[PDB]
Amino acid sequence: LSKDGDLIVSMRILGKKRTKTWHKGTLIAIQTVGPGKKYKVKFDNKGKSLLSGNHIAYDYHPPADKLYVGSRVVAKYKDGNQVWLYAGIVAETPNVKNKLRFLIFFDDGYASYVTQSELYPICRPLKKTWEDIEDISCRDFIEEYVTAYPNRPMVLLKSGQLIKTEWEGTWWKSRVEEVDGSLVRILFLDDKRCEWIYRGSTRLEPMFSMK
Amino acid sequence: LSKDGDLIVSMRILGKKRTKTWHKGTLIAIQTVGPGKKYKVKFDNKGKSLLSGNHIAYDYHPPADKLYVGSRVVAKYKDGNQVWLYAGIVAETPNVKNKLRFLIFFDDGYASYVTQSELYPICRPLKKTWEDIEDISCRDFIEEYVTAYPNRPMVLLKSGQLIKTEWEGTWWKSRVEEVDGSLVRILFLDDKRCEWIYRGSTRLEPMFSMK
Ligand SMILES: CN1C[C@H](Nc2nc3cc[nH]c3c(=O)n2C)C[C@H](c2ccccc2)C1
Ligand SMILES: CN1C[C@H](Nc2nc3cc[nH]c3c(=O)n2C)C[C@H](c2ccccc2)C1
Repeated sequence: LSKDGDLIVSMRILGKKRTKTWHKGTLIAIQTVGPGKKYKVKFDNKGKSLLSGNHIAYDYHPPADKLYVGSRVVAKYKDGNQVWLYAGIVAETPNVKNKLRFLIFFDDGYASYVTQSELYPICRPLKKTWEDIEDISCRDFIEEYVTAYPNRPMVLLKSGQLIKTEWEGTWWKSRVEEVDGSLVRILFLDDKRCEWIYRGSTRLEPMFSMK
Repeated sequence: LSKDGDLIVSMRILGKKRTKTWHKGTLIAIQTVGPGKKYKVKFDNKGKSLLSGNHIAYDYHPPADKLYVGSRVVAKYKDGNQVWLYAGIVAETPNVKNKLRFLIFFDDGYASYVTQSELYPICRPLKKTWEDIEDISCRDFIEEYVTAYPNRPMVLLKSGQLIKTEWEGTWWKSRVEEVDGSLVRILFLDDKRCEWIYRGSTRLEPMFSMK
């Protein structure tokens, strides 16, 4: 083979490394594997991988109209000075409440608002898009979320409010610093760490109790 | 069965999640699979996994006089405020030149110096400790390094030195800001990012060019 749909050897493409971050390279071969095909990527950053269609993504930003709740995407994550690419699911499309942004639920349970220009469409997602989410607890939340979807139980929080927030099986004293749409920035008082958290997460005590 | 050496059911343990970070939990079972045992971990946070012995670690910091170049460990990784647990290989043990710290080569190719109180020992490492490193470029680097060991080819670098440093397939104009033992802090100029890098890495042009 040399083409499969719009996947064509020598094209630029994004590929998921075994580390779970995604990296730019070139599609150097396509390979038939039984019923379907696999896609061989040579990474700009030196390695090579033979990948299924749901572990590559196009090197362009999608049009924010083909994005729906449940869409499989790769999104930029800004860990301070570095920027990484990581997979997730579109949880919210742009609107007035979220200030015309996309809410992304990443495959490791993190959540963040991003713009169309920080997103890449996965080439061949699965029919049920959450089924290649490796972490089972995250996969299950996504499946419940997308299935209930328009239903989205959240907790009302106000800046300064004192609550307990879960982290690593412990409940910690914390304070609400800020609310941005469906997220809340939480300050943990013991170690002064901050963390953005979906307002429907049971890690927030008022959400834990409501349930 | 409920015992295997000092792996005993109801003990506290660290287990490796499918996201590649490690989390505290409880050993709730031991299961025979093929020729060996797997270990069922219920995580403090949420979730359960049936893990092989090299994907669990003890809850305590190891006796410094038990750690060697090649030891398979879990180390604390500090993103400023956040702390994660991530698997790696001891590349150096404490000495005068490294300010009595352990140098850790993590499984995703990062390197940092840590103290004994930031380490946890993997319960059942492979005979060749690198053989469960998933990223093949990192694996091959660590095999060569551990196999070559007291041989430690590095480049010498001075504060202020201008060099090219690789990042994602591109060589960027950069500067040596700091030397700390076997690591150097590089300032990428085009976009101002700082990054710690092992002085034996071929991402440093002088090393890439060493012959
Ligand atoms: C998306 N994902 C975000 C992770 N960061 C994060 N995950 C959770 C989950 C709950 N809370 C937090 C939280 O606060 N943070 C900061 C870091 C991760 C990463 C993987 C590999 C290389 C660099 C980065 C990428
Ligand atoms: C050890 N590993 C380090 C990664 N960070 C990193 N890796 C490389 C590789 C070359 N250069 C850098 C570099 O500069 N950084 C900052 C982040 C990663 C992580 C995974 C999941 C959740 C939070 C964190 C842990």
